[PDB]
Amino acid sequence: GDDRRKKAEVIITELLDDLEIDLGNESLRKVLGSYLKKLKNEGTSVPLVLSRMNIEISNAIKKDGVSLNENQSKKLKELMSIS
Repeated sequence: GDDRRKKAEVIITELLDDLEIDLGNESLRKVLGSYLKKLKNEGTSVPLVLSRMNIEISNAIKKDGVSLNENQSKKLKELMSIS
């Protein structure tokens, strides 16, 4: 019953599709995009990859000061909540 990887990838895909390509959130889309490939290609565990990502989304979210709407931050929190 473990589909944390599939679940994590789904949330990122959804998030990226929603974020919109713009100068404002390029750094965030970058991290998101980067971890989506790490999830599919790296032999690492979901908790290890996401713990490292959790950190990354931090200094990127406040970089350009990405202003995420309620729905997006909840999608993000729901991502970290996986592990």
